[PDB]
Amino acid sequence: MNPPPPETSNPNKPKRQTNQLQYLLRVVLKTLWKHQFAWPFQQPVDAVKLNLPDYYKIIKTPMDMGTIKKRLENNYYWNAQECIQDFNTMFTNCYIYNKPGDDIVLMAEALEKLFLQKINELPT
Ligand SMILES: CC(=O)Nc1cc(Cn2ccnc2)c2cccc(O)c2n1
Repeated sequence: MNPPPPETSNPNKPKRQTNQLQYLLRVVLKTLWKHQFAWPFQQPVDAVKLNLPDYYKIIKTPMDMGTIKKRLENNYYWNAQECIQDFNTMFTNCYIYNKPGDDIVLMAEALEKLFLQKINELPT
């Protein structure tokens, strides 16, 4: 059984648009999205489809790039740091659920390096 995916809107949460959040959508996310190793991370983990019945028994803060993209499109975030924390939750989830050297981990590691390169300099 999959849990509900993370919210992409919340009327109790204030919205904001900043130059950095625009960049995180237009440049950072949409470039990572095209990476050859992006596809496992483009949607919430479907534990039923992927036969990972222990995934949500281990991962209690799920995050994926599909959710992040929708949050950026919704102006769900207050600032760029909030969005960056979601990326880091996504990468760390993969490292927590899996082991060093796993194919999926090698994929997340390559994406994390590209992500770090892209956020090294943000607009002002
Ligand atoms: C042990 C295990 O299956 N771990 C897996 C497998 C898949 C599905 N997958 C595998 C290769 N490409 C996509 C994952 C997909 C997304 C995030 C994960 O943490 C995953 N972890």
